[PDB]
Amino acid sequence: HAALRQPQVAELLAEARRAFREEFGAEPELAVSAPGRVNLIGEHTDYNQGLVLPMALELMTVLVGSPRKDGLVSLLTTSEGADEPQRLQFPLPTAQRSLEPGTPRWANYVKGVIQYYPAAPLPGFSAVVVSSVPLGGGLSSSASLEVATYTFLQQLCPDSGTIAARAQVCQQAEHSFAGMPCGIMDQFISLMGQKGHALLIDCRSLETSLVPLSDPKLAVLITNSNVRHSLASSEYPVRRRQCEEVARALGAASLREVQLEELEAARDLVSKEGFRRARHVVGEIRRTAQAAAALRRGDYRAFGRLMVESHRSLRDDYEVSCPELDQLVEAALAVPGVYGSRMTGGGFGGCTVTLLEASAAPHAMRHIQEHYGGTATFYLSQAADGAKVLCL
Ligand SMILES: O=C1CCCC2=C1C1(CCCCC1)N=C(Nc1nc3ccccc3o1)N2
Ligand SMILES: COc1ccc(Cl)cc1C(=O)NCC(C)C
Ligand SMILES: OC[C@H]1O[C@@H](O)[C@H](O)[C@@H](O)[C@H]1O
Repeated sequence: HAALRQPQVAELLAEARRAFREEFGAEPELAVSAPGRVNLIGEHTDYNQGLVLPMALELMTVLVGSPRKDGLVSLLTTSEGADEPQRLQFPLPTAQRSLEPGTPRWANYVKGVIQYYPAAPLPGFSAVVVSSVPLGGGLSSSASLEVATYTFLQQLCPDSGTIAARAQVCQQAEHSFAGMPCGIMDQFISLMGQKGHALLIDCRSLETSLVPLSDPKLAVLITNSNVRHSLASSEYPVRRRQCEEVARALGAASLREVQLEELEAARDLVSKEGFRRARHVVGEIRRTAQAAAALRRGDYRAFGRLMVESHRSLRDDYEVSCPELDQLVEAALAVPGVYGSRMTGGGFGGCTVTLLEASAAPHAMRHIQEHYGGTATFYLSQAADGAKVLCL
């Protein structure tokens, strides 16, 4: 019932630096950091060209390294949650032959970003990877590694592209090398986050707004279920297809073009579950605009309430909650000074996010732990920076 230590850039850097020296026998030339994410509201909207309101966490992936002249990639990772081996080497992909996904799984993230990095000539490199983002804990560890990877290749061989194009590369890596067809959000927030700000992302226009998210009377409590049902992986692409079918059945480019009136009128042209999936998306996009508005004018109570409506939508219409998250939500909402709680991320496990009076975070943690049928993990994050570079 205490908030886990969040090591700062400087300490994770020192750790990666010590590790790099031991493994390669020379100080690294470069250092990058990219954070994980919590989504405040706007779940399953991103691949629906909707609105998302994520913020970057203090939890991050650091990567320290050095260019090589031999064209090969040598990786070590210190994240002992990672799958064996901790070390991998492979040559740069060529016109002739490409990197392929395999073992160990953690390296597929680096391989994917390197495969789709759009700027030549990319040299080989030696790199240590360290992370505070809990691996597959539903705060976008993978996106943090993809974006850190991207940030590092930029030092090797500058791109000339947009922030969104870089996110799209990281997302391609997730799709093709991790086999998780994610939307743009996790990569976008990891690139674009700013200390003290949530990032409203229009996943249609790709417009973004840094929204002041700084009142030291309020806190954001992340609770890890420490659970991940197999459906988190298998049912994610099912939701995407269901959403896509409902949009085909309505002549819509996306569910962003569809309001509840239109959707109710066409009840006959879609499945019982189709209609339910779409009802959530439509309502979640509305609720994200509403939450954005509420945040600007300082209406924490309206914001918390919209969080509770997003969770109910996710649990009943989208059906991507699970008993553990349901339990952590009802627990959190029973604590004086809690304005709202919801599952965040893909669903079927992972974390909940809770907005509450800062002075209440301690009591919230005691009560959620006591009421949780398993063992919950706690972080208290303010909004944090996106991808950063330190020359060494
Ligand atoms: O199996 C899954 C299924 C879906 C979620 C996904 C996990 C694994 C796969 C590889 C190892 C264990 C968990 N890891 C990623 N993220 C990740 N971020 C990292 C940062 C530094 C080092 C390693 C990292 O692995 N999340
Ligand atoms: C998610 O955060 C908010 C949601 C709504 C409103 Cl009106 C204010 C905040 C805020 O200023 N939190 C302070 C910091 C802990 C993010
Ligand atoms: O809001 C649901 C979200 O699920 C995340 O886990 C995925 O990485 C995002 O792209 C978004 O679809």
